[PDB]
Amino acid sequence: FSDTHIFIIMGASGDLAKKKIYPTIWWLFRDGLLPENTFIVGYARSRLTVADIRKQSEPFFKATPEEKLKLEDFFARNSYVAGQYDDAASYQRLNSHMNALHLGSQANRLFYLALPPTVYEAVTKNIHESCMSQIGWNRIIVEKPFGRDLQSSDRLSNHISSLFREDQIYRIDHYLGKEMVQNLMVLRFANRIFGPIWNRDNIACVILTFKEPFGTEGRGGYFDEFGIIRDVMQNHLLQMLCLVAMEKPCSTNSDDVRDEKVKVLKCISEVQANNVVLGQYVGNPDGGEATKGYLDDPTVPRGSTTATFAAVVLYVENERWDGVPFILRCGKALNERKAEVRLQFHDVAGDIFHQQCKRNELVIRVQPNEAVYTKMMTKKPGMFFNPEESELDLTYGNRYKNVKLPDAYERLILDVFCGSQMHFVRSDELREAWRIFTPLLHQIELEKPKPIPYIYGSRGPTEADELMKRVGFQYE
Amino acid sequence: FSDTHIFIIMGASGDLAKKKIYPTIWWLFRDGLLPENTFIVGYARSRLTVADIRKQSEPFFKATPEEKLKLEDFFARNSYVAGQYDDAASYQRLNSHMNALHLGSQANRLFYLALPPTVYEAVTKNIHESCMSQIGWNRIIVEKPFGRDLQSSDRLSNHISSLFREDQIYRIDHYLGKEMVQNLMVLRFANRIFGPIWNRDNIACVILTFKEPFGTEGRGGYFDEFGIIRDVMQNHLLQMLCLVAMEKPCSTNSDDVRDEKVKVLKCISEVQANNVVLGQYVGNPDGGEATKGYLDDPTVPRGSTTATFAAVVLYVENERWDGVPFILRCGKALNERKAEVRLQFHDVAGDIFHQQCKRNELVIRVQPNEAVYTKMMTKKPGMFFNPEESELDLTYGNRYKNVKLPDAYERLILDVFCGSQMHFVRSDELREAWRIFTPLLHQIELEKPKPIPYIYGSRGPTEADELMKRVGFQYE
Amino acid sequence: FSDTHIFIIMGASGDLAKKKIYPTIWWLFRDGLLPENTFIVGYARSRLTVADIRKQSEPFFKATPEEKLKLEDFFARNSYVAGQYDDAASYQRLNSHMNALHLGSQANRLFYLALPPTVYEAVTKNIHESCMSQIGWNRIIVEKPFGRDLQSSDRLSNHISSLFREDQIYRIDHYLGKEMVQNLMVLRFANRIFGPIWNRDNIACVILTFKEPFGTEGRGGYFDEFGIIRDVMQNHLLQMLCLVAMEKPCSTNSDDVRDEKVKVLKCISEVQANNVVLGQYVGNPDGGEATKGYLDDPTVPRGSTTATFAAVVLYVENERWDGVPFILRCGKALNERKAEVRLQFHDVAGDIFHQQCKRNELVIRVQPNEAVYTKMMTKKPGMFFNPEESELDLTYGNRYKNVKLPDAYERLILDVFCGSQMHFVRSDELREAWRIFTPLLHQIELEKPKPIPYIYGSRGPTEADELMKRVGFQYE
Amino acid sequence: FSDTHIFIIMGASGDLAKKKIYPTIWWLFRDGLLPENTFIVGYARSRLTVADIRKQSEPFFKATPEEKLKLEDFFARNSYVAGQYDDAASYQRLNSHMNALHLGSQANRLFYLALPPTVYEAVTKNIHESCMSQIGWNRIIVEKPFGRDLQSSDRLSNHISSLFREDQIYRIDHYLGKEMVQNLMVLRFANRIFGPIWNRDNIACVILTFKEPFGTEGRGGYFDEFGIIRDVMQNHLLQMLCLVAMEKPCSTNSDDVRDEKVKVLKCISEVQANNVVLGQYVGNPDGGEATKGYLDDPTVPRGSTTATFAAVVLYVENERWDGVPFILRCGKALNERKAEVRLQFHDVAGDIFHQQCKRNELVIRVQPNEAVYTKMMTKKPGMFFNPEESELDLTYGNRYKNVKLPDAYERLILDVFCGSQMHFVRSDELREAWRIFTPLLHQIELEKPKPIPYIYGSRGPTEADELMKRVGFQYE
Ligand SMILES: O=P(O)(O)OC[C@H]1O[C@@H](O)[C@H](O)[C@@H](O)[C@@H]1O
Ligand SMILES: O=P(O)(O)OC[C@H]1O[C@@H](O)[C@H](O)[C@@H](O)[C@@H]1O
Ligand SMILES: O=P(O)(O)OC[C@H]1O[C@@H](O)[C@H](O)[C@@H](O)[C@@H]1O
Ligand SMILES: O=P(O)(O)OC[C@H]1O[C@@H](O)[C@H](O)[C@@H](O)[C@@H]1O
Repeated sequence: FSDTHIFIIMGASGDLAKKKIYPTIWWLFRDGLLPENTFIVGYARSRLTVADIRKQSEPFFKATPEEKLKLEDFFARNSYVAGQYDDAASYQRLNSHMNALHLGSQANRLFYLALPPTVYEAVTKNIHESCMSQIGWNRIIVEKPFGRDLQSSDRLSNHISSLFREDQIYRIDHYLGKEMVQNLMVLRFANRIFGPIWNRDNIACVILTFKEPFGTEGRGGYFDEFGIIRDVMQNHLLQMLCLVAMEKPCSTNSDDVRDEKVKVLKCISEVQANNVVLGQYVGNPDGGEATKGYLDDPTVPRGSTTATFAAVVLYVENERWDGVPFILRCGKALNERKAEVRLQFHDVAGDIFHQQCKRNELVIRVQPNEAVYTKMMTKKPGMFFNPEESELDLTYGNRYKNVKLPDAYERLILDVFCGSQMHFVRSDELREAWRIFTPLLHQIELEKPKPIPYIYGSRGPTEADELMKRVGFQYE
Repeated sequence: FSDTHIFIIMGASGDLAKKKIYPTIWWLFRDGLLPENTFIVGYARSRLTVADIRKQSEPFFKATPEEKLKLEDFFARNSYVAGQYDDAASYQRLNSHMNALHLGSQANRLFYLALPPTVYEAVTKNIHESCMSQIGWNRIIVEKPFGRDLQSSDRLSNHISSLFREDQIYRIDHYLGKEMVQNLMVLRFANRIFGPIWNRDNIACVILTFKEPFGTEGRGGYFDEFGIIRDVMQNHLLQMLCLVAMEKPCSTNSDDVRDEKVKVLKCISEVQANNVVLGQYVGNPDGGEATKGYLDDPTVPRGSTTATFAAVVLYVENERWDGVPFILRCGKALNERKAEVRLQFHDVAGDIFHQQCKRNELVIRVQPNEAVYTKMMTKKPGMFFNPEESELDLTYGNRYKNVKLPDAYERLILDVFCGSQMHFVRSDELREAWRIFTPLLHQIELEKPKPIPYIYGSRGPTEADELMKRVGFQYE
Repeated sequence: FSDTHIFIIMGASGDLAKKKIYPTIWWLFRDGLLPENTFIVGYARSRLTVADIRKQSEPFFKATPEEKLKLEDFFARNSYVAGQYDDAASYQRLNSHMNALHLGSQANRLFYLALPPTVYEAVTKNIHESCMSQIGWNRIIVEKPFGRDLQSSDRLSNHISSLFREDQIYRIDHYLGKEMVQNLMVLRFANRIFGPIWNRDNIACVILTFKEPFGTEGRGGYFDEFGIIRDVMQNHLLQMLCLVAMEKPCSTNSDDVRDEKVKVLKCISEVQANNVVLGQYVGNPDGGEATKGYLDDPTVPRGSTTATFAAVVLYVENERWDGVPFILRCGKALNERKAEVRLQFHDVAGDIFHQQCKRNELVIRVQPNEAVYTKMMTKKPGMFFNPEESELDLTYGNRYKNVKLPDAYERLILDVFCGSQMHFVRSDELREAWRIFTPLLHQIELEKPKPIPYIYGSRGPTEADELMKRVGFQYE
Repeated sequence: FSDTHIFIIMGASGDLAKKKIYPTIWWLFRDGLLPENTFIVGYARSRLTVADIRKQSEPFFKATPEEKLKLEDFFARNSYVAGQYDDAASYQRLNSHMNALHLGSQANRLFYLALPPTVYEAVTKNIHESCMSQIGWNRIIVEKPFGRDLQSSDRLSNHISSLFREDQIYRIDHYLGKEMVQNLMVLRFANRIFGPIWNRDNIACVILTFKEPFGTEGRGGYFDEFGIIRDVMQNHLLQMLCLVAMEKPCSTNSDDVRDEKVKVLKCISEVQANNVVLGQYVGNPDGGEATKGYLDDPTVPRGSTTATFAAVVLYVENERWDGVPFILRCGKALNERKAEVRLQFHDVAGDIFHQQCKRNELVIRVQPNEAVYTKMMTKKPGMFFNPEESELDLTYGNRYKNVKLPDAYERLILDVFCGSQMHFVRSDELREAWRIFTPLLHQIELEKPKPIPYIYGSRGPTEADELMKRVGFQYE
């Protein structure tokens, strides 16, 4: 941490760069979390200056008047380099610009690819070919999409593998940076009270939920090509499945943890359409932005088939999980914002309360209002002896009010400086993900089934509820 | 419940009768919980009138101005009968007074013995000999002490057994009427989340705690004869042990439940002095009432040996519990009021967090501020990955604010009308209790060891803490 | 054991007395297992002599020439007393005959009732009224049938309860005296390897089997009144259910054990006809004694409905067993002699051998050729990797060859001298047994359904197999 | 399997080649287990002919007169090639000799390295450089030793990794080819009866035993350089530890299985000398070959320190195993031949048999007389109620008599043709093995402690027994 570090924002000119990456690296700098000797270098097609990037990005910093001195130090340690994405000369200028930086030939190089997936191969080759420290380490941060299926992801993933070792590749699933998501492991493996119950003997099912109350909101053109499954299920929701299901690792080292995650996936068969319900939101007449359907987006092809809601049931066919359905439910334009892990436990054996009991559930609400609670039965207070539902809760907000939770990107980026791959997608992890959904996704493309309509603002298709019931979920 | 009931307060003239029993039966009447056709009959040595009892007791009723009509109906359904406790004629007048009551020869008779233990034999014989309904049922409510040891309790208990069947005898441990105490069963057998963990594989120990911040406060003369163990441990604390430890019964019928309780006790060997630490409170110089010791009570014999604090460790030598110490800790003049069940779970197997973990605990606070919470580990919020202690809680007060909790005596008495023995001490239950402590208690009487002093307002003798540590409790 | 004991064979003149009881008490005497000072007194209607009883019974003794001295000592310690069963004078002579015996007024009195059930009340009253030692203890041995249903059994059982305390009543189920039957407890509670698996998580079902290859063989007249259920299922098979299912007791004391047995039963609902298949054997044309059906017995009413085969499924609705069917299968004139406990375990979770696995079973063969074995899977020996069925066995015969196993009656009678009720039916035990089958038995009497025919020498009705399959047994 | 295969015995001239490899490949050929179109090619320094190799090896074949036709076909499909081990020309002749073989350029090439470890690098390079099929697959079989410690093994292992992919490298631990050793997985994962008990809650320890009744018997010169640990413990015994301890894999694919094995090892800390007892055999005066010690070998350096017996205790620090000692006991010149896995289960909770119980054990005897049995408690047969030790056994010999068990090398070699790496040591597997023992082995070399003497024919040092006792083994 006494070494010089260079943080290279590739695609500096872009919106992600201006709205998220620059301010994220400001907040780590601001808070004194980065190495002392850190430089930021933007690179993009445009011919820009640090001055111009500051105008673009400084609105987004949430900067105060007492950070004026820090803000200027920060911009002092910024520079820019105009260049093209497959132009070997451009990378030459970039590499010697970096070398000209205080101890640049020594410095650890960190490349954030804030760019569309179409330039990834170009960029990763050029970086490898001409921008790599000879002394320092070189890490590369990459966002999704990682291919569109197993075949496309493999093409990309072999390219990069040919160029970089796994310990230089940091693929991002930003859910891996959320407070409650990271906390899953601690909940499970720090506590004895959650050990003996975490298996097929006690859990009737697991429900992994992703919901947003807004639709595609203008930009449904980008979405139409991807779909809800690819956008949210194959990545975020399955990451959570993995943390929920993984065996306990020997250590917290990055690859012991990821070995367990990938082991979970290897245990899961390809999804059969039989277990999938799809949905597409239509407008709501009885309601501004909610009045339009998915299709009333001008950016979305007429008569499109793309699903904005998917409910899918998976199985982890191993000793601990066999037969226990994992229900993955996701969609946009729904009744709420929520991201949630919910385990529904089995009924109690030998009931002595004449069926009045309700299944216990452990609930880890990821957002909003981060909390982890158990729904359980207690004797109805007062002059009664009938049990009733209640819950023991750890609601972050009451318990920890003062504390401010860092943003996923703040956490993750810091891990790249610190070298922790634990919270980043590995290549095997990545391909197991693709082989689980790939047959279904080709099917869909091939058979192009009409999603089930769902009115904007509802909980999604009734048929999704019907499915969950069929594999042994219980609504109460 | 359409039958006439007579509630006979034996010892009506006494303080318990005036401070607790009369007002308790008022509150059940007030709230419309008793049978419509209920009569209250006081019986005591004094020559009194309903008028006099009303003057004595009505202060204690918490009566309002809108209950004026109910208060008069209540006193209308009262009467008194002056009589002596071993005088056959007195019981004759009482029995025909009862007969003269609307359907008195039919009426179900309920006898509350609000009397010292010295008259129990006299009274129960006379009642049986001359006061028993021929048509209705006859139940008898009895409070402690039930003997002073196995031998004395057996003498009393054979007397009453000769006279009444078990289903006519309602022995009271008022702890059995507390909200959280009753709730133990529902916590355990309604929930799956507390099933798999409730055994020797997961629990390192159980701590059953009884504490009061006041001393004997003048009346240490009555206490000196009994001692903390007999006063609190042999009854209340062991009742809780039983509810904590009992196997799940087939049904909630009174005798299935009590079969399980008595089964637990049969599994417990006699306490050896080796596992007992005793204590006697001395005054605190640095503090009104706290300035005096136990011995500075004028009502307490000079140089007494009686213990006001006892810590004892027991074992339930069966499949589920073998080796798991149950720590019973009790005493007066301590740092707080608390009654509490605390299970301390074992460490987690295969720790991956470098010893930073702390043992989980499940805590059912009986009083004050009734609650049930789990102490567990959560990932330290914010930019950390180190677990820290936290808890999920169900605090009655936040969750159920509006609800008012009935008093133990309100609950129990109602059960006597309804005929539920589930919450009353059975004779076998009673004698198993005595055989567990009887050898120790005779020892004490015989060897009269000097209790360990403890300053008023402290947590009790350090040596108690030393003991708990020795059998595998962990302070953190 | 230095006291005088008198063993009173009531019904000495009868066949059971001559074929079993006399020789049984000879073998205990022969082997030096009885108290030194033991007398045998026969009592029956006939006017007999010790000489006559010796002629009747000595054939059955299996006596050798070196036991000549023991045989004469034995008959020396015999006497007889002619008397009637409800004649107060007869019991007077019997009681003073006993008194005239060396220390007879002191001697412990043991009454074996080798008599039909119709005289039980008469006999037990007279014994109590006039034959009871004032100094020694008095025990009474009683065989089935104990009533024909709950109501009749209660009448008998209240009679005897009025007269004798439970610790004087020794009701017999001779299955309780079989080597493998007694061994159940040791198998279960001595071994750790059979603890964790003994519950609803691992056992798919339990099959308790009773079979005989012979029919009623002439005496089907006595049987017609009783039926297979009453004859074998309500007693023997359910005793085995109890030993299989009971929780572990605290100690091996007689009443801790029996408390657990009766606890199991209390947990079982009344059998519904829905779970019962009945059978009656018809003759086999293709085969001496096997050529006749049940009905071709001259002693059996024409067109009788009595079942010689019953398959019934029961549930023990508690924490450990809930949902696990206990299949009780019994019948006469079947393919073999066998008495057997067979637990069929569930499939393994997360199968890695492509369905080639078979459910494990633990098997305790009670008779013939006493053994306890596990059927399990082993890698097919040789150049293979496919698992196949095999078994680990403890076959008594190979392992213990020299040892001769005492007869049930030898064991039990000795327990009556030693005072061990552990292996005898208690009154609560008895009535729980009756309430489980009583509704079904009245039904049958009322609706008189035609049993399903089954050819002599077969395994019984196909429909029985169909039932077992329906509640989750698997034939492989 | 319709392809041509070439089996290249490198070091054909050697004793292993003549005594084991040639006859092994004969027996697979003889039994029709190899591909139809198989050629055998010997290569060694000597200038030999097929004729000469046949003279050398045919004694060892166990050939009959009816295999005369098969024996000639076999030798017809043999050839030889004289060559040196680092001579590029020699490999050129070998590669074109192979090409000249019916479809040789197509044929799958199988290289058995029947050679000392000193030529491994030379040979594997030359093979890679010039002998590799362009069409067929090329596999290489390699025996131990694989380095002498982590550093030496890494040098070798990086060499070969540079040249060949893991799926071309077949490292041998011949224990992996033994019937009972392979059967471990089936025992564990095919059966439910061994699932719930296979963890730290039920197992007090595991004892992995290797013993031989003969010493080094002349060739103690080769041994002196290696030692018992390196010779037997680091490989065979730890392989068995792995099969005993591994989590259940998702599938039986080679790398799922090996992932679990290597996962076990990663969970094991480096052995501390504190847990090691070492031994060296001295002669026995009271006994031919047993009269000499290790040191009385002329081939062994005077005053050597090498251990012929090692007892070591290891821990697998994970959820399933934490705290359960794995006792590895091995040595030569001992009281017997035995290779054995023995699990000793914990005592039963809540003993009701007054300490008469003994710990249960599951025993898988690998050799001699292959068997798997459980030692357990049964009620002492006859007129007793005291439990005693007994066992349920599956003894191969009684149960499977006719069947002949193939030799480890027969099994393994066949797997190389079939392409199953499941039973071969992987590189990670290999290095985890080395890091566990490497610190201890350097210590020993450095501190050269004097092993504890042990008389030839005994069970080894008393101190080994003392150790086992200290970590919670119980001798009974
Ligand atoms: O819940 P978050 O943090 O806002 O992230 C959800 C978003 O994550 C992105 O990965 C998806 O592409 C978006 O479709 C989705 O809306
Ligand atoms: O906690 P509670 O409800 O006030 O009861 C505690 C009291 O209960 C009584 O049984 C004891 O005799 C008292 O000594 C004790 O103080
Ligand atoms: O199997 P055992 O020991 O011979 O006993 C079976 C007999 O036991 C008796 O109880 C039954 O009345 C008979 O019907 C039955 O045949
Ligand atoms: O038990 P097995 O099959 O004969 O193998 C034991 C031999 O295996 C070899 O690996 C060891 O080098 C020898 O020292 C050992 O004797």
